[PDB]
Amino acid sequence: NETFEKQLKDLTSNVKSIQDNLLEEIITPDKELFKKNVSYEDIKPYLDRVVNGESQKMMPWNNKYLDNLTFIYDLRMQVITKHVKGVEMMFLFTKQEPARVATSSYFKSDYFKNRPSNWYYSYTSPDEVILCPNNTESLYCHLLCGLVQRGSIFASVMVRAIEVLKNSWEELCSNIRSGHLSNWVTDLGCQNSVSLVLGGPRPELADTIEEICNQNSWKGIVKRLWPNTKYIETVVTGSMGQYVPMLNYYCNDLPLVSTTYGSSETTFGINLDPLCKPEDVSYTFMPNMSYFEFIGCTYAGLYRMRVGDIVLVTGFYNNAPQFKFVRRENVVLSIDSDKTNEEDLFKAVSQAKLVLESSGLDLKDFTSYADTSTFPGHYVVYLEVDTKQFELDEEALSTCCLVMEESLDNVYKRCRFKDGSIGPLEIRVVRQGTFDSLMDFFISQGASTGQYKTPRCIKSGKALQVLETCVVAKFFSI
Ligand SMILES: Nc1ncnc2c1ncn2[C@@H]1O[C@H](COP(=O)(O)CP(=O)(O)OP(=O)(O)O)[C@@H](O)[C@H]1O
Ligand SMILES: [Mn+2]
Repeated sequence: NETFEKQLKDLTSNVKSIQDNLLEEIITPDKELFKKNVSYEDIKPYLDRVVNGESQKMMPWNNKYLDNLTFIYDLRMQVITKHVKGVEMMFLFTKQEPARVATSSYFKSDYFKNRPSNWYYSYTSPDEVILCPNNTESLYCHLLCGLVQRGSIFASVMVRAIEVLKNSWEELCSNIRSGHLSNWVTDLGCQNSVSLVLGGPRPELADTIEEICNQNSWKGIVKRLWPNTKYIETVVTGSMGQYVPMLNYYCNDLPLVSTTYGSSETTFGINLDPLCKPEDVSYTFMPNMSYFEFIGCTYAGLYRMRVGDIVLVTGFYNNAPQFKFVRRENVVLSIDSDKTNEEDLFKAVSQAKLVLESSGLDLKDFTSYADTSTFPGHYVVYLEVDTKQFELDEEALSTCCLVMEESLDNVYKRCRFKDGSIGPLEIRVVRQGTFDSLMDFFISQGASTGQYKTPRCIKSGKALQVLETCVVAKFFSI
């Protein structure tokens, strides 16, 4: 609207002045002297000092979601309201926690309950289902309410949300008839609210659902159940890019839209161009939460903190700069004097999936592990493949083994070829739904549901045998 456009204009130019005002509002409870004056691994001795007892520098936690997330949600609501019409069922999760937790700090906060409710903040899933500590029951509640409906934080969850429906349909069909939530749903909120949603039986929808679901092709399925949905909202940037092409098969190729970029430290900014395809999607940063200041180059509670993620400038309106996410620092694979990171992995798997694509297969998911047990220590990748023992092509993936190697840095290839520090790259083929079972492992181990993204390197190593157990075959380079 006029007000939204006006505000968006007021955010320009935010480069220095407004960011310095926010910096002053921060500091008080000039900027040159601060710059001449002013990581969590570094802050760990300093940050853990305030946790010294339970059952104090600053006041935890008024930061972030209070003054940040609601603003973002509303503004992006108005953005998609501007770029899309007719919009005037999302998957989010909370688990049992006095500590900062995921986006669940928002769901546990009164900014969520006192949230303005119009459309964007209105959902088909009962709010009791959202906060439900049982995410397995609450997911089924989301999918049942959806089955009756007439995106998420991360993309990695979305496919799983598609996965469950693949293994379960008719149970929902019996549930809508019974008017009761499934007997194995133990949550009071889920049970009650969902039973209320079901209410009277609806065989009319049940039969046509049964007719629609049985189709032999999974191509573009999710778009059929709710055609009126214009767009998907999930992060397709970063590692989550891995999940892009799979959706387009499962969907009608409706737009995949990444609205926001933020970390545990704070929320950074939002994407101002919904017209951006997943690869060019760019996050422009907000001045109010801004620190580290600002300006085609490579680059409250926290002052001059180092974020720990890598971004590049995708361009600008010249009023404010735009940024696309590339890689994250923390994840790295190494043997001797060789650092291989997220974007090198993505490079290699991009080189690899083009080989699989020619053989009549594809790649559902991947992750990595380095084996230091035996010399030479070699790079190991775990692949889960889909056809759109049984059907094994020795050549395709043994080609995929090599095609990843020369895609990586010559550093690796120095320790690989000539000097023998590392041996031939190994690919492990895992059976169906292995990565599904693997994410089930993490959640139960104290990992957020539901904040979930698939790690591309495994240090655990308690999760390692889970992939090992499911390996169908192994293939090597050279
Ligand atoms: N849209 C996006 N694209 C790419 N990366 C993102 C992103 N949004 C958030 N992130 C990254 O993901 C992190 C948010 O949660 P986490 O991934 O669990 C932090 P982490 O340090 O990678 O976890 P770890 O230290 O346990 O491995 C932020 O550090 C941020 O760098
Ligand atoms: Mn990360």
